[PDB]
Amino acid sequence: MGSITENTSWNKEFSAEAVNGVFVLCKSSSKSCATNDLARASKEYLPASTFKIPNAIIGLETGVIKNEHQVFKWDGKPRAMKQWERDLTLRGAIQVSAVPVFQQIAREVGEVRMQKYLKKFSYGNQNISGGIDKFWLEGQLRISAVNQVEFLESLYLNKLSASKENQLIVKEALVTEAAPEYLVHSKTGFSGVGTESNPGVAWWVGWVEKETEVYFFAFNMDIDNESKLPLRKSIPTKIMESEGII
Amino acid sequence: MGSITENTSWNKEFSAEAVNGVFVLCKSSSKSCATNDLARASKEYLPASTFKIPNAIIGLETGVIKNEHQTLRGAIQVSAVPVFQQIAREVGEVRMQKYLKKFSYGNQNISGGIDKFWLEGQLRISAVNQVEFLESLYLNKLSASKENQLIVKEALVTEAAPEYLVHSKTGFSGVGTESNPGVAWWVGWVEKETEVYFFAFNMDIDNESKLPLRKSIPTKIMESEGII
Ligand SMILES: *C(=O)[C@](NC(=O)[C@H](C(=O)O)c1ccc(O)cc1)(OC)[C@@H]1N=C(C(=O)O)C(=C)CO1
Ligand SMILES: *C(=O)[C@](NC(=O)[C@H](C(=O)O)c1ccc(O)cc1)(OC)[C@@H]1N=C(C(=O)O)C(=C)CO1
Repeated sequence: MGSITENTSWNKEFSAEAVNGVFVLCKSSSKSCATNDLARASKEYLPASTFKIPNAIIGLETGVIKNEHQVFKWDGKPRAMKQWERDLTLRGAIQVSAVPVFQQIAREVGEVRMQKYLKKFSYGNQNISGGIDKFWLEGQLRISAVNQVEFLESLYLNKLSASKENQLIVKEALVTEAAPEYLVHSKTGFSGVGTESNPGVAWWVGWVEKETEVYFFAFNMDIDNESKLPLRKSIPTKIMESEGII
Repeated sequence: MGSITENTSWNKEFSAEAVNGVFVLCKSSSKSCATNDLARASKEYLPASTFKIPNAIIGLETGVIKNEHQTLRGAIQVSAVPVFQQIAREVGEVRMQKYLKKFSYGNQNISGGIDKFWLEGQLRISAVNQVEFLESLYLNKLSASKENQLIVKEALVTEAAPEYLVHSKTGFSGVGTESNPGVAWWVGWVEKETEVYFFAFNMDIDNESKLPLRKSIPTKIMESEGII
């Protein structure tokens, strides 16, 4: 990505909560990014829900998802989470990480096309093995904070191998905070509580569009208890708040 | 839209603030609308700042505007009036006039200065015409590229929530004259779950202190309706 510099100051936010994780921030572009840990910044973790971003783009590119206004009909059958038991729009499905909607999209896309696009997007290790509808939920797919940032930058610039149209559609679906001075696009992820001495990973990736400047970020941390999720946003938020970004 | 129904009960929020104005709320699924006053819903007023929406679309379509990053959202949000007066100048009266006709925007009267006709000129548009215009935008049905309509749609985002996204733009023609108060606007649409709500609000105004009401009143109505 060119270069990545360490920023020891941000570490306090991690120690305070006794959290092991990383934060990567890049101003203007991925040419110059700062982080609190050079090693972890490029370490690859299961993307979990953050994979819904590329999954949505591929869905539109392949025609599997007709257009930005397609409704994902609930068939009445029981779903893992109550917030998924109802019809959903693309933005709706992304915001609540509606697994079954994205699993149906993945199956329709198929393994050959999914592989092809992850290669075009240089998405992490590009490993989709272990089942077309769950590789990003419990498979071998892995991606780093640095790679996430590069991927989001391409999206922001409409440089991914997809129509500008489809890229714009997904970007609007990722808006999570709007303010007169800045628009925030982001996506959270959580692999789970993990196994015996093998914690899961929690994510928060996205970018902030200001008046004349854009900031790209990616955050991930280890986690063994779901009651820790709040940290996934507070730490990065507290940091970006410190930089005057948000 | 498909139909409109008058509901005088909303006048509640209007009397409370002692304000003369109208609110138009349309449900996309049922294609039906509701308003506290049918007559004023069709009354056409100066679009003011709300004109930036069609303005921005025309600017991109005519190439006068680089791209969403040129940023456009900054141009529509972080004031800078001269910025859009620039775009209008470059667009020209011939093209500008052509797009408003394609858009079926108000009375399509752009006389009195190609760079201020929407601020003090003869251009007039009703609340109903605003929601119809915004619906065409939402459906990418305006005579412009989908890409440009999408760019403008995101630039107009003013509130994001897990369950909904609000797109909107305010308007203000000034305190006006004596028995001729100015007009304040708040138009936009809300994407709430799988439903879409288009809205248009305007009120007579002679004091900038009451300016906050253009958002305040419509917001209370959409809350009581469980929109936002
Ligand atoms: C996305 O990250 C999320 N969870 C998972 O993808 C994850 C998995 O299967 O890998 C999971 C699934 C079910 C569980 O009971 C626990 C973990 O949903 C697709 C979602 N994202 C969250 C987040 O904000 O990070 C959540 C708190 C809940 O899961
Ligand atoms: C419209 O947005 C604009 N500005 C205002 O109306 C602004 C406001 O209400 O927020 C305001 C209010 C009271 C004041 O005394 C001064 C300003 O007015 C038309 C203006 N118009 C633009 C345009 O392109 O039409 C702009 C780019 C900037 O804002």
